[PDB]
Amino acid sequence: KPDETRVKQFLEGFNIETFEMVGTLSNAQGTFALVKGAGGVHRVRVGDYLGRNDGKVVGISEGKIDVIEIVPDGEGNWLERPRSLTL
Repeated sequence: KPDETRVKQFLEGFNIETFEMVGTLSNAQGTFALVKGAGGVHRVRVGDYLGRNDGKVVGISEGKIDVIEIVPDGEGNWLERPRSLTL
């Protein structure tokens, strides 16, 4: 199930397929995917969201960000769907 409590993030105002993985960044605050989209390059960590379908960032490897989106069944349940952004 989607989390209706949380506040959607900036990058959830945009279509996921418009985004590009342009690399990865690691520093004292952890590991971030570099996601080029919505007018600049964003530092995105696991658990952050991308796109309009509750796309949770679940994997960040050199050259691919794994996302799992959650969309309704129509049937009162929810289905998980992968999205990938590759470098």
